[PDB]
Amino acid sequence: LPAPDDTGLQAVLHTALSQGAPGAMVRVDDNGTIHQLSEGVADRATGRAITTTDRFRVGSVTKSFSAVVLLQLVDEGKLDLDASVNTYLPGLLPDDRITVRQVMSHRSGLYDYTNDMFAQTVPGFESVRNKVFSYQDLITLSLKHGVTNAPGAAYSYSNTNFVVAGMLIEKLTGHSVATEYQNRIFTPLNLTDTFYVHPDTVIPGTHANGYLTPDEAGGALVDSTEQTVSWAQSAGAVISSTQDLDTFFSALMSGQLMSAAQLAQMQQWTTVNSTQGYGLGLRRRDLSCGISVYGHTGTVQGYYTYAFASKDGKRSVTALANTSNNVNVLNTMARTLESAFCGKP
Ligand SMILES: *C(=O)[C@@H](NC(=O)CCCC[C@H](NC(=O)CN)C(=O)O)[C@@H]1N[C@@H](C(=O)O)C(C)(C)S1
Repeated sequence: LPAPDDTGLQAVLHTALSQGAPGAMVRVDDNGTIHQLSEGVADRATGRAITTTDRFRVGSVTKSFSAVVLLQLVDEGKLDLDASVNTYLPGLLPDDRITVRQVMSHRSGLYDYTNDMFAQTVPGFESVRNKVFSYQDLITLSLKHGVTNAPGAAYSYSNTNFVVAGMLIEKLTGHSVATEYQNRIFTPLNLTDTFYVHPDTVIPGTHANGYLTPDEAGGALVDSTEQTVSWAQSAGAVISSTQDLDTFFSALMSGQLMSAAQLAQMQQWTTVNSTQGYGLGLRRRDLSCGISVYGHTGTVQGYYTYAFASKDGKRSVTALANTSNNVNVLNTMARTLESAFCGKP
């Protein structure tokens, strides 16, 4: 690979601050050589500076943790990817023909209930932040809508799919998703900054605060740090750090977290757009220099995450800006992948 470009990374963070992120940071593990940069503040009211050791909410990167657990269950013979969801969760879905593989690749047609919840950004956050949902509650919200496509027929990202994932994990194992994440992933990889505390609202230890951008341009930022994330759970509630997401996606891509056969299934790509694919709880992004990288993005209120690794896991990058509902920041932070993998032009 090209050398990572730290000057480029510094400019990405500086641009993200100019666009409204209180703080922005990035860590690269380049085959045992670390790159780490941060600019701005973890807490904009106290002025405490952001650092790459600050814990944060990873949002939908959680789906890759859920998918690893599920694929280990496939390895153990407890789950068949082409079986019906309803084989395992009787009566859950009205169409007993929707399969686990379709759910995990966002081809199931299940409507994304969060499109109800967050039509208005700050009101929607205020609605859900202190609510506790069951898994079934969220499925019922989705099923108020008809499916958006026939089973398998179309890619349509939906949080509901990884609510199903968490239900599958809990049913098949008899354990909570927190226990399964801990025993199958966090403990074996020594992810000392990684937690699943749902429905607790506290982020353990030193953390970046999250700042939700209101829909009104120029409006005052909302501290969105402390919330249950119960509207997402196994689709979105993990807490981690740049180092630990780097460790995780390197371990995934280098073949440490499941059989070779199941990693292959995880990397069967459904087209998302002309430069992106989706596997089983995993994204592929194609970079300008002809490199593809593998991992996941997250958007949860106040936090935008990118966490991606090269195909063999030897280079991994995690970037965080502590705002959300700010498309300019989201698009800027993607540039960390170009600077970290493609290097200086
Ligand atoms: C995962 O991160 C998941 N995120 C969400 O579903 C986002 C929830 C609302 C976020 C909120 N937006 C609004 O309130 C909009 N009015 C905000 O704080 O910005 C899905 N994962 C990502 C990812 O995979 O990139 C998606 C953007 C695709 S949605």
